[PDB]
Amino acid sequence: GDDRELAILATAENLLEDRPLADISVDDLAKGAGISRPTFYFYFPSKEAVLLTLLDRVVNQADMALQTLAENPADTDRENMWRTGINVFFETFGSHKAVTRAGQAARATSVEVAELWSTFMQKWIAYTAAVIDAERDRGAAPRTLPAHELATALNLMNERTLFASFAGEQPSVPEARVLDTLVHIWVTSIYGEN
Amino acid sequence: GDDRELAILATAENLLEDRPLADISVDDLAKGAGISRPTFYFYFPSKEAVLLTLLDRVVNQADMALQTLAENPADTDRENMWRTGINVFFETFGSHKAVTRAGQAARATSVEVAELWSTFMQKWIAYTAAVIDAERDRGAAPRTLPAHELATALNLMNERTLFASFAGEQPSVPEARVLDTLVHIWVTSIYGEN
Ligand SMILES: O=C(Cn1cc(CNS(=O)(=O)c2ccc(I)cc2)nn1)N1CCC(c2nc(-c3cccs3)no2)CC1
Ligand SMILES: O=C(Cn1cc(CNS(=O)(=O)c2ccc(I)cc2)nn1)N1CCC(c2nc(-c3cccs3)no2)CC1
Repeated sequence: GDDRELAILATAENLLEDRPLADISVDDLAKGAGISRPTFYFYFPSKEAVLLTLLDRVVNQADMALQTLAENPADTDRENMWRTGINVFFETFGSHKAVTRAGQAARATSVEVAELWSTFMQKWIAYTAAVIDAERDRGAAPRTLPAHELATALNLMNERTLFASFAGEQPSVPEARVLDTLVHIWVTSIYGEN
Repeated sequence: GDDRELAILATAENLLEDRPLADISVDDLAKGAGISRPTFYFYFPSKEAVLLTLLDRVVNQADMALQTLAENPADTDRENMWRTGINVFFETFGSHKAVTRAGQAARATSVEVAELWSTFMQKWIAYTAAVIDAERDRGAAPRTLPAHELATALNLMNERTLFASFAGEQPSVPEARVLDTLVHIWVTSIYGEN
């Protein structure tokens, strides 16, 4: 029963490796899950709804991993703090490229997908800004840009730059260079007096 | 004759202020241009092709304005140099929000639109990297990240962050704050030793 829902999700993730959601039919999904098409419709109203659930799982896995980090002491220098935090997103979405690619595309045609992404981006921006505020309050970071606006730009850079790297877009930073690139820009802009 | 092509382009830009390309018919475009539908088809094979031409015009206007700056002496401090350069993009695309918004959407469904955008992004990244290289060669900027990878991330941040601001996305930096935000991040990451 839940095996059937999970089988549908796994099929969808597999199939998305090789083709876009448009090129995947409910029949394909039902076939791979070892169920009929009307049984599929018991579990999901559409193939679009299966993508939403896949993306919700990955997004929540990233969010939970960040929350785990936030709850640690984790004694290391400031650069290494930002790196471990950005690395949560690099590894989580990097482990789920087909879902990442499919989810990004579906922001344009799905209000629930756009809303899911927006809700989590606002959360991650708020956490970034709160950590910046703490760094300022302890005297480690200078009071330059408004912390929330800084957080916003840096998070949007990550969104676009991680994605370009994972998709192999032209232009893109090689995936093997993107962590180091993002961390440099976060650290110099957060701690830089100029 | 060219008046007719330009009339079609102007109509399309006007209509895109209020609705997406999907919600605009060839009939609407022909109507606004004061021509018949088959006359329209003489000028453009599709409404999609009209968008491509609009975007090509804006993109080339940004590119030409940047080339003009590059060809100036323009005696000012380094922060102000980057600001005037980023400001080319802020003003050009900011003056053409409907075309910007429509073009961004069409990257997903149009290979010519994706290719146009990619070609210019590669150009602007290469120019950014060349200016960074010059700053390093004169001893003004430190030899930190590979200049082309740095340029790439900073340009992608601008692409996504300018666009979020112009679209009024949640999350976004207010349009009245985005220039200052981008310039801070470019200047600290280019000149920052850490
Ligand atoms: O990268 C992000 C947020 N983010 C995540 C993404 C995902 N990019 S992506 O994979 O290409 C993607 C794009 C679109 C879609 I739909 C799905 C995925 N873009 N931005 N961060 C970096 C680290 C920030 C942070 N770290 C920390 C700490 C580090 C160490 C201790 S606390 N505090 O805040 C939180 C948000
Ligand atoms: O911002 C960019 C490139 N860019 C432009 C954009 C457009 N963003 S946008 O408007 O939201 C948009 C997004 C998507 C689409 I389709 C159309 C528009 N994104 N990135 N720059 C900043 C300045 C860089 C530069 N300045 C300079 C100099 C400054 C002063 C002397 S030389 N040299 O390189 C060149 C590229």
